[PDB]
Amino acid sequence: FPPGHFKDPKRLYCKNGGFFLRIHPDGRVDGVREKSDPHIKLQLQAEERGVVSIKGVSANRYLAMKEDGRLLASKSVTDECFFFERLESNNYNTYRSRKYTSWYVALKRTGQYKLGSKTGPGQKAILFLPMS
Ligand SMILES: CO[C@@H]1O[C@@H](C(=O)O)[C@@H](O[C@H]2O[C@H](CO)[C@@H](O)[C@H](OS(=O)(=O)O)[C@H]2NS(=O)(=O)O)[C@H](O)[C@H]1OS(=O)(=O)O
Repeated sequence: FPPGHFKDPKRLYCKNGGFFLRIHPDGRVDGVREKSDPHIKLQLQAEERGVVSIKGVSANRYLAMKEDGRLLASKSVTDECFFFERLESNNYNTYRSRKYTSWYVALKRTGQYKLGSKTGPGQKAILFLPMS
């Protein structure tokens, strides 16, 4: 990924229903289709080669996957906030937990997050297009 991918804030558009990933100041995570929603502007940070954290800019919190597969957002970049970022077949990205290595960040067609343990590499739910 080129430097601009990290420098410019992104909205993460999920292929599964067209929901943008939304991170809230209370720690909640969900999805919304409205592009002007104030809590869908995210910052991708290169933590290591191929590894990112995902910060909700307004929320001032980082996306975390918990040990039971839930998505929340933390004030600090804990070990639950590191994700392998990978490019898939139609140029959407996936985000796989560095801690729970079989589980992906994902949104259901209902607009709520999909439990990590119910995700998989071939699901539409795990595909996100970073948009400006
Ligand atoms: C092609 O897109 C995937 O498959 C869709 C589908 O099978 O209709 C759709 O899946 C959602 O609806 C189906 C049918 O009701 C559910 O079986 C599925 O739940 S499940 O994955 O837990 O079994 C449900 N997936 S969800 O939206 O992620 O909750 C969906 O557009 C795509 O599903 S996928 O799992 O993201 O690939």
